[PDB]
Amino acid sequence: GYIEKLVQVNRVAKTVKGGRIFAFTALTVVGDGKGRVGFGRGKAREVPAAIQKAMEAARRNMIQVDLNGTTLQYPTKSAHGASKVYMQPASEGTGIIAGGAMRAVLEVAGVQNVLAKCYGSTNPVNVVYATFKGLKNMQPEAVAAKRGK
RNA sequence: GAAGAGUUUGAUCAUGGCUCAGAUUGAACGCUGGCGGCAGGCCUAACACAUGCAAGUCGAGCGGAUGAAGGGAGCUUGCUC
Repeated sequence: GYIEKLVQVNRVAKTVKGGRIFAFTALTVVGDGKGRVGFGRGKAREVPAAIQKAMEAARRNMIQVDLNGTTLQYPTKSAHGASKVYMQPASEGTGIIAGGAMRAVLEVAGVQNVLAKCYGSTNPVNVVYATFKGLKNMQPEAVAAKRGK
């Protein structure tokens, strides 16, 4: 995917006996416009490399999110750590109505009327985790029930 | 039919409060003002109140007060019976 969206930069420090050396981590996501989302950040010294040291793993771990076509599969109940995420599908005409790190991951999946939320912790380090566990178990038909409905 | 930021730390994560975007009113206040239409205008002292006005109506319900006119009598057109 080439439809990358930057999530957050955050100015990391750590201390040597000489003094404080600073480093930048920056998480970005990568999607294909049809639903293969990826994750990752990089540890470097500088801004323009830590977003492509994010691409170092963002093209990795890409998994085809099982869409329906422009609309999400279900009302969602999901969590990682101390972040919890609610989602439900919308109908036709509303655009991006998620927030912060939720508009990055749910816009590269091909769905546009998203209506996603954040509960518990709001840390974007652990926020993007609960969003993909919200999208990892999507199935309209892939249940093993011996019935189409 | 539901958007979050900033802020504890050398940095992190979590629990957790603060401050912020918004929309609002019977509005004030600081500013500066061209007009129309519909509106709304003691939120406080149910505090004291000058002044005028806010419910008088009826004579075809009844007694009783006053005499429009007009037609005449005298004096002679002033006056009254």
